[PDB]
Amino acid sequence: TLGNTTSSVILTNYMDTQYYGEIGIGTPPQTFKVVFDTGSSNVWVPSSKCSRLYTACVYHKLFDASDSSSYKHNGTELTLRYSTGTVSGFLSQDIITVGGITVTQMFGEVTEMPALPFMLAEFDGVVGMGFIEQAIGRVTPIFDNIISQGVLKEDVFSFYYNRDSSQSLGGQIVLGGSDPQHYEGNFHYINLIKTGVWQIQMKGVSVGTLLCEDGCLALVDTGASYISGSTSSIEKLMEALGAKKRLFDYVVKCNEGPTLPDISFHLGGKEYTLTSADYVFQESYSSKKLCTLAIHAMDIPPPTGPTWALGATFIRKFYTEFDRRNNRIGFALAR
Ligand SMILES: CCN(C(=O)c1cnc(C)nc1NCc1ccco1)[C@H]1CCCNC1
Repeated sequence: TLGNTTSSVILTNYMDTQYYGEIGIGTPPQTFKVVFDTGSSNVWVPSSKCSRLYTACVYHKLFDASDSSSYKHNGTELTLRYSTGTVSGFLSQDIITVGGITVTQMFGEVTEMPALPFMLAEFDGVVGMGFIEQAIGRVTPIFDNIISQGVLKEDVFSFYYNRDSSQSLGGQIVLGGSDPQHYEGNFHYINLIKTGVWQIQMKGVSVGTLLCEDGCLALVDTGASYISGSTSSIEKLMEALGAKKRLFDYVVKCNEGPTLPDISFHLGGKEYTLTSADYVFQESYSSKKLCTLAIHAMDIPPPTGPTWALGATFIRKFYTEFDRRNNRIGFALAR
């Protein structure tokens, strides 16, 4: 059942690595900064019941069910195991406002929130934009609840991530459509390869085709900062670029950054090409300095992986439509 409404959420861009917007939970609304994440399916925010021995709970906005007159208890425990870290807590229900749309939503109140990585997060929590099939606890995701109301024009949502981390718009999510202000040319669509995941077939990864030669998978993950591949995939990619492996990233001498070759991802009969300016944090041009690349190793376990993940590095260049009605992802050139 489709309506006549389009809505948007304005996003903040923290340092090209974290894109997040505001949601309101409870009555009166308690405001949270949240990543809208196509790589997961659950909503969660940190809880007032989080021990303050978790220093991440000292430095973030905490949802207090005891301040909301529309809260409904559930209390079922949940653990969310991401590739970057784990959160745990319990289920609650309350009214959530996102882009002036109001829904009754089941979400996680997080009581265990490790310092790494969450002391490095500008955002407080996550809004899972994935499918109910990957929701821990089988909890109906927020976009499915919004769709139930019959207000949105289309069963789609779209992401714009800007390149500029103060006057500028950091990014934008359109619920119920896409914004022509932020893309140009036509959309090119790739249909989903697997039930309940924003994942597509990829036909090759080229440097200057030396990877994914007989096919592989790409998770399109709005909640991830970087492009990732498996450890073995990224090892071969990075040897070809001449980059040095550190603990949590790969780097190149800053003077070498501009000389680095294009990296192309073959998706649905189009080649999607990033130049070095799209994947190098070009912080200086000195030979004495090291500059980090926005491509990291991430071994994602079954059944989602092994897989590449196309995060904000990719989405900055390519405006992305997530089409629930037709089970496809559309890309167009961002502006
Ligand atoms: C939100 C948890 N995620 C992060 O990768 C992540 C971890 N830690 C920090 C500090 N930031 C993260 N995301 C920054 C960001 C926001 C939007 C674009 O990138 C992932 C978990 C797996 C599903 N996909 C999302």
